Amino acid sequence: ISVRGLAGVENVTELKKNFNRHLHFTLVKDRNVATPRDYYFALAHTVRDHLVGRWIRTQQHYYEKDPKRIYYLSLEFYMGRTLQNTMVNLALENACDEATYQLGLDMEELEEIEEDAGLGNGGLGRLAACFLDSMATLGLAAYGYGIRYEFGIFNQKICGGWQMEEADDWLRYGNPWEKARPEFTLPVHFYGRVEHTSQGAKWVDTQVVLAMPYDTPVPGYRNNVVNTMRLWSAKAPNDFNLKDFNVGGYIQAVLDRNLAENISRVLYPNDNFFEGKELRLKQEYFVVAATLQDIIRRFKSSKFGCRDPVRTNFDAFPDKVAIQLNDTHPSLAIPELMRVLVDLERLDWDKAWEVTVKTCAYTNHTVIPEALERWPVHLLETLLPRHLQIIYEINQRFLNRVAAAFPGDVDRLRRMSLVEEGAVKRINMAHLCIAGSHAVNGVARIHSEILKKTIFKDFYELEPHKFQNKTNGITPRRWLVLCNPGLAEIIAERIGEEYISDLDQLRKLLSYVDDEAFIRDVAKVKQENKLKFAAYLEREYKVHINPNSLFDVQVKRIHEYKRQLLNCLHVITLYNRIKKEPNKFVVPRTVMIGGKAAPGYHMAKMIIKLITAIGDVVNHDPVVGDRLRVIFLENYRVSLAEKVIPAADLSEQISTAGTEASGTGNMKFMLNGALTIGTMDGANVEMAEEAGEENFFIFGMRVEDVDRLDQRGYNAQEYYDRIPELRQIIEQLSSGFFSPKQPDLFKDIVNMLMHHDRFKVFADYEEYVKCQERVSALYKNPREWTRMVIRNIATSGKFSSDRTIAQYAREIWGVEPSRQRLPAPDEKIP
Amino acid sequence: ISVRGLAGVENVTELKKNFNRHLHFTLVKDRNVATPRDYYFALAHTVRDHLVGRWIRTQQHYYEKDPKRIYYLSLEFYMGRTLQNTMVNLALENACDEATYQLGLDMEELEEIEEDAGLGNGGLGRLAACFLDSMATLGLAAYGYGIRYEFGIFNQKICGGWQMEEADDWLRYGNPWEKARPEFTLPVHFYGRVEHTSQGAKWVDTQVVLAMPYDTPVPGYRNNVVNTMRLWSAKAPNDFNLKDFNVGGYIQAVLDRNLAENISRVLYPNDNFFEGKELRLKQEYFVVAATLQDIIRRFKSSKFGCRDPVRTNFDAFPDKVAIQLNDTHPSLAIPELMRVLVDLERLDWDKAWEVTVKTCAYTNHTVIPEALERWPVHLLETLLPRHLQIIYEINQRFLNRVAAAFPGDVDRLRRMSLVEEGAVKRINMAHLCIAGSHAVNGVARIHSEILKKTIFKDFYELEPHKFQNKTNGITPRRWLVLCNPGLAEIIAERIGEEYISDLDQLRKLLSYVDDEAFIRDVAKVKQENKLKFAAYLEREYKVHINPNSLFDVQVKRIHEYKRQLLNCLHVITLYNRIKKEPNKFVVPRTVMIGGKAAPGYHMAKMIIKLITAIGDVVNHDPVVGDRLRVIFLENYRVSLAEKVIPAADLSEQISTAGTEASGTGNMKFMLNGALTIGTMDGANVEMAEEAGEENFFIFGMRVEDVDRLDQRGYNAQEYYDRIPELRQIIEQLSSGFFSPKQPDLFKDIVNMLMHHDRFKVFADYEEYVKCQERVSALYKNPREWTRMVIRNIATSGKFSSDRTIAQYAREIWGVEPSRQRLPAPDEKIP
Ligand SMILES: O=C1NC(=S)N[C@@]12O[C@H](CO)[C@@H](O)[C@H](O)[C@H]2O
Ligand SMILES: O=C1NC(=S)N[C@@]12O[C@H](CO)[C@@H](O)[C@H](O)[C@H]2O
Ligand SMILES: *Cc1c(COP(=O)(O)O)cnc(C)c1O
Ligand SMILES: *Cc1c(COP(=O)(O)O)cnc(C)c1O
Repeated sequence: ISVRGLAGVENVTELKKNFNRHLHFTLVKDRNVATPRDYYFALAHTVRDHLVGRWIRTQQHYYEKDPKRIYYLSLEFYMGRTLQNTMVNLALENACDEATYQLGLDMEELEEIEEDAGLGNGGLGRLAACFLDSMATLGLAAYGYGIRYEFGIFNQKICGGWQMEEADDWLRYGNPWEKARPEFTLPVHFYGRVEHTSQGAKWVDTQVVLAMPYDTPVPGYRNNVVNTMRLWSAKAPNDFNLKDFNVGGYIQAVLDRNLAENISRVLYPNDNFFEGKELRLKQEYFVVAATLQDIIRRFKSSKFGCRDPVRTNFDAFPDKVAIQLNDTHPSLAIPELMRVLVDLERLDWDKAWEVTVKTCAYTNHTVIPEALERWPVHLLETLLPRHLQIIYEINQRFLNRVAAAFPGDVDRLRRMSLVEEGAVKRINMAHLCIAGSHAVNGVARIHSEILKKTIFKDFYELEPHKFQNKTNGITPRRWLVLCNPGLAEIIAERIGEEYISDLDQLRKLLSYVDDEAFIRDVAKVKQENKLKFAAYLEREYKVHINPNSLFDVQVKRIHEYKRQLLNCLHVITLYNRIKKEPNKFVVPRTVMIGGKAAPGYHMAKMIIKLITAIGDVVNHDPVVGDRLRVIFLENYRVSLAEKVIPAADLSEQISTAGTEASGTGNMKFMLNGALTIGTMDGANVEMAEEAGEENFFIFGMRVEDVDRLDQRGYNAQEYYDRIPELRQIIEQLSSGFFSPKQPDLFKDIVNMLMHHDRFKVFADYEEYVKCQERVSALYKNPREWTRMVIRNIATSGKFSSDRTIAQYAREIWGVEPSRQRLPAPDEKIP
Repeated sequence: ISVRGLAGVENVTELKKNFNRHLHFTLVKDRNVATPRDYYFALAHTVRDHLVGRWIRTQQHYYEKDPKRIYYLSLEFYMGRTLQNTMVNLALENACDEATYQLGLDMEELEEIEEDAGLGNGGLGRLAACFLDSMATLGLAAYGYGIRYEFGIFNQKICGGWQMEEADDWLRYGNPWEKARPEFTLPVHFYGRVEHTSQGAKWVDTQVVLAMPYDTPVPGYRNNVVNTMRLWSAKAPNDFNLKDFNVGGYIQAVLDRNLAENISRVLYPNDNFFEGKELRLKQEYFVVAATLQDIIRRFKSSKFGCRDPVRTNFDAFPDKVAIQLNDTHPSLAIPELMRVLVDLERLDWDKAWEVTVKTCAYTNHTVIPEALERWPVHLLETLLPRHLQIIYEINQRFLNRVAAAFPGDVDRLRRMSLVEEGAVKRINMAHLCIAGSHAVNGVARIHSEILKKTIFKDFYELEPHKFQNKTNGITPRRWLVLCNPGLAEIIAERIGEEYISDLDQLRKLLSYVDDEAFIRDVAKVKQENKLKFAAYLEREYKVHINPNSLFDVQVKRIHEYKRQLLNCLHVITLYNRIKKEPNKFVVPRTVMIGGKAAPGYHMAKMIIKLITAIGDVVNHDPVVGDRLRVIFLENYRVSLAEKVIPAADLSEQISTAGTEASGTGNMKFMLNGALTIGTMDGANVEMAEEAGEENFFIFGMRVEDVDRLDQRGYNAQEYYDRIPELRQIIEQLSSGFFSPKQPDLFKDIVNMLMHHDRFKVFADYEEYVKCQERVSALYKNPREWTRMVIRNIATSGKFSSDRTIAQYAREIWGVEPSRQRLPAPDEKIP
């Protein structure tokens, strides 16, 4: 059937009875009233059973051996569905397929019932998810720590061409994967005030919110390692949230508990954008405060909570603990670690600071200013008074270091300060992270260089040793084997299966680049993938597409910097050229654009409307026929990504040079047989460098060009004046060609494009359509297109998150990855 | 070990492995980190397993045979713990005891970990719970329908002698007994307006709240019948509760979902008191609206949703459905049934009315005016506009009936109206229930007569056939076998086990009233019970009591009508007599008073403080010694009741004649070997009539006396003037004898007692202490005390809820109870 494992005789039988056990005893249903949803659950529980044994021994294992622990703190974990991934990592896929088949059910139909765990916004959240999979696969004692939002990223609905947001109640039917651990609930404090008494400061009169943990298993790939992802949920204490007496109402006091519990209610739907709301800051401290107590408790046990030097010496803390900050969201971990160490454990400042810097490491994910976290001082002052005091003290000592290093450089002092003066004082969380971490890294080579050369230049000059790079990656398990079994199979037929956990081995595919059979196969799976997607489209969304055309897709969050608008200009151009010469042949294309716009992002929502507006005209023009279709992919998410990416021919990574930190969707397309048209931005540079620029469709300005243009001054009118095709498009938008009933509907887009385009869309227009012509030319030559595809796939190995993780482990955490199978799952009950 | 069933070889082995299965796979724990709470859960899941098989076949059974269904609607179900009760009804108690013993665990210690399901206030809620147990034991196709509050009756804490309330988060660690059924979610409407168009009225522009059901199994006693209790939970829709667009905030819209979900958040803690809050009315309509759609859906299937006459003829509705209204809380079921039948199904009014009256039956639980539900018209008008219109129409036609029957009687017309004029117009829900039900019943003989003679006199004259009586009862399973196995054993040694489901057989115990062995045994178990309770007291609450003294206990909600104050007067009297003649012998007593006060009930909270105030003085007076102890039993609830009742010697049922509808605690004490000192009120009359007045300690005014006194006019001063002992007590309270630091602390109590005592405490004082002297005299004669006890126990059979239910079944619902074992639980998987 494929190498989804063995369909053993004993195990298919065992699976079936356990499926029936759960359908009866767990779901309390009988075959005569069971619905597909019940069947999905019976299966999920049956599969979950297989990893609890391993989960228990893995955790027990870490307790006995006591290795250095890695704590990955993030406010986002974009997991997606977990049934198939678990089967894949446990080699249960074929057995389960066989078993459900014999039970007369279609496993694929049941897999579609699982809701996505959309606890993330996009790239930052999905990276964390890929990282977790890689850390388990590499046998690291790693824990993912975050917030269990009851409402994840909103479900997107397109009404009248407009995006409609609706709550993502992913827990509505329950989550069979998580395990509530009420017994490990911890208290978190807010507000209060600081008392300075005799031997130390005291954080007093605080409001308490409880943090209840929920653990989700994270299985490594076929190594019997099952790590843990711990998500915190907010709960109101039953005392003060009722006991602070003297009138108000008993009923009201109980109803008001949903005020402390609102902290973990919903994920902020912002991508690459900072919103300074109090609820956000509470979420940030909540995850940090709870996570740190858990980390220290585990440390106090270790082998110190037995003997060792005997005396809670936190000198060994950094030798046993490593905490990675996924962006600045969990940045309060630095002043919170100091608070505990200094205020509670009573360590002297300097010893505490040495420990803190040695265990903390910070990763930066963006350079756009509006994405930078700068919290107003009055907020921190009210919500976290002691922390503000600690931050000021950290700043005081840091600036003293600067002054000593750069005597007289008074401007450098204000530039490097963690405290920004002006309208309202703010705290620059990024500066905080750099100061309190022993390592700072970018997520792609060019992005990391940009941090050193621009944004954190002064910091780099002070401590050059801190700055590093760790190019992002993606897990080959979910992003190949899971979503593209057909491609994984033909690759395995030639080079084996060892590449799933050693992607570098894909290079061996280079020697089949002239193989006639392979070329035919690679081309066949892509065709099968496009037919399946073309079907799914009419199935769930309804209104036909042509599977023979070129599948041109750009899927990612909607942003001005991602330039979906530039893609739009090209689409309208294609349309205008066809209308000019109807009977001329052009390569048919189906351009698919999908992505969510943050609810408050007006321009991004305007762009979604433009896209659907273009589709309304283009898709109903009889002269165009099936040569050009414009489709907006609704509710783009992880599960949807697993469907489109394997079916794409052309991957659009067209951000303005210097704005996309790395990108990861680009890597997903490369591994799945799509060719890339893009700018020299983020990881695109390393991808073209790995495949060879001849096998990549690069165009537009490089970072240097963008700067040259900024010195000069960007004037969009120039481009409008010298390019008739561009002018024609702008006048079409301006006059209502795409919005008849509302002729001025797109005035904001045109106005912006002509007067305030921060991402110089027009500057890359000419080179973009010229480059698009080259891809069309190559598509007309199936054999050569596929051969270039093989060059990309065979050369994507470097982009596996196993490589990224191995580098974090060795260069930042100080731990050695291992591909050693943990001693089977075998029963055991001590 | 006792007759808690057989400890079979095969089953103890089977139990142990399943216990281990759950500890591992369900709790994901290993013996080395499992805590007593984990063990309790492993056991609960193992026990729960045994009844899912029976649950499925019982429900399937009702589907095939299609009998008339009984729907018990109540806003309260006071269930308590469910582990032991389930073991008892499944004959699993000894096997489980043995198995956990071999696993090295103490089953009793684990049972204490289970949280009480306190979804009720007291008697009304516990009756529903007893009823459910009896309906299953009698093989009736009955369903309990209510609300799944996430916070039940508050946990009571005594601080400085004052009651402190704290949220009852009973779901904090999860509920292993319930089964969420998200697939059966239903929509409920609120607000909106009424449109009158061509062919009928339309309820329009309503706000929708979803009702999600949770099913809890209700096992019958050893008959393999497992009925269902369906509790509704409020959920916000994900559309409009986000989709009603045009600014407000996406985050805020999501956070505001906890506004529609607040409907099922907390139980109103009022006992015998009406609070007209909008949240309460929403709860009432919520349970009714959801329950009715479920009932009709089930009906539409039956054997009509196949063939029969073919044409949804609701003429057979009352032949297949019976809905019992537990008080007026679910009274909107009447106008809601009409709404659906008339507005949706399009039945003519009269056919709809005939159907409604024939399926609805109403039970009244109180006669005090402040407990009567009278909803302001402006509330119904805003929240349920169509229902108000239906109520007015029902009223119009009803009053026409009255006028025709009593021509010219204009005052009778306004007295009987469902609409009360005055300050604000209100709707008298009780009048509504009587008009739309084919049966109205009281809960004890005297209470039922009072309804006919007083409160509903006019209604009784109009339709005498509607009024009936159904004296309350208690389940012998939980209230004997479960809480008092020792007594159940010795009874079974002589007369067998058939009495557990046929309590009348207890009469056979009369012939052992002179048996020397039995007298010694009955006295021995009571002594063992008192020693266990005396221990529990120091264990969990700490500060010693004497197990040789007479256990004088009054446990029930705190109310002026229950007269805990009268009990207090007696206690202070005993104390004053001892201080007068220290060296005189008196029978030692431990008087225990426990009960919760509604949070807003100031006087009731003042009484709790008085009780603890008396204990402060009495318990620390060296002259008193161990002859008198005053103890306030904290957080009185079902699980606590199961501990005190079996250990009591004297049961206090001293309400003012005519105020306690029935009472059920009185019945619990009688069955467990306590003697009763009380008034001729509620079921006390039938109890003394069953045991013989010679074996009962009756005192005080009868109903007639109370009325005579009211004609005359009640003047407390008279009693104060003629009784020195009473005067002395009042002057002790007034002067601060019981409240040194705050001498005027009890001015409200004294003021009330002297000028506004609605329950004439002083009028029964003399006869009360005189009667108390008689019980003390009899206690001095162990042999005769125990013989009188045997007379009570042997004669309590009539008070089993199996008797009550059998009467409701035959005289109201029209169904025949059956003690036929359902065809085993045996596997089966069709
Ligand atoms: O997706 C992202 N959202 C933010 S904010 N930063 C992001 O992080 C990802 C993971 O490092 C990068 O791949 C994206 O380029 C970057 O925009
Ligand atoms: O306990 C009760 N609370 C209210 S209100 N009415 C009650 O109902 C019980 C069940 O019928 C009766 O036993 C009580 O006498 C009555 O007060
Ligand atoms: C991989 C992924 C992303 C990141 O895509 P980019 O193109 O780097 O912005 C966002 N959303 C989902 C659903 C993804 O799978
Ligand atoms: C039986 C019971 C009641 C009712 O007691 P009465 O004395 O009739 O008021 C109230 N609360 C609990 C906990 C009960 O078990």
